[PDB]
Amino acid sequence: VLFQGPHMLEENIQEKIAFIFNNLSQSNMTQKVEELKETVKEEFMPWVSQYLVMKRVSIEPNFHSLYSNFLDTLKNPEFNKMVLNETYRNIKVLLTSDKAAANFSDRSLLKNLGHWLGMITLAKNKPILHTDLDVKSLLLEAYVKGQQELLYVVPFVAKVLESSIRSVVFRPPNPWTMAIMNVLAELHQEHDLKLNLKFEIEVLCKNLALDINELKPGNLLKDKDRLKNLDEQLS
Repeated sequence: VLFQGPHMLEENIQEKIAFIFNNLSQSNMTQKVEELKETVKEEFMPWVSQYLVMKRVSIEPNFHSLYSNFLDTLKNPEFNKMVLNETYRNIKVLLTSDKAAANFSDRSLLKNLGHWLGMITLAKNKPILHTDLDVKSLLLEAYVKGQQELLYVVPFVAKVLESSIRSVVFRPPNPWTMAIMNVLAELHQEHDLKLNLKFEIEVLCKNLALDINELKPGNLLKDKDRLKNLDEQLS
């Protein structure tokens, strides 16, 4: 379904996969799950993964609970990792892309993918490995590159951390979750940071049932030695 070629029109595999996820509901879910297994070869699941993440998930955050339930009913761990790896691939296209304040779509895509990321990782009690994505280092990197990168990253990080509440492990006061919240707390009390991002962080705090003044900012934004030698995840 990515780069759909000439031979895939007659049978229209994308048009067939699309029939599964559109008009999907809690009512017809078990019917759609069995239909996916019945009408689509197991060899084609990578393409199904690509269609789900890219064509649906990235522009339908209202449907993420439904799609996450789809994965649950499907019970295909191999397909779940396809989706996860495909989720990381899409996140990186946006992270490594060239940023502007003028393009809103790319930021909404990045957020929705972040929200989805947390719903299939944190909320399912599975960690976001730093080999795939280093969240805390992402914030530190966004700080040195300027407001343009911060505008992309901060709401993105907020959307993935929102799922820690529905997690049994990643809820506060998880050392991993709180380590990130402390860096955001550090960014919050920076005269440089725009007001909307300061507001974004406060919204996130209450969304995690936290008092932003009970957080414990460190001195990571002043560690210029650590700031320069970051493994870059942005452009």
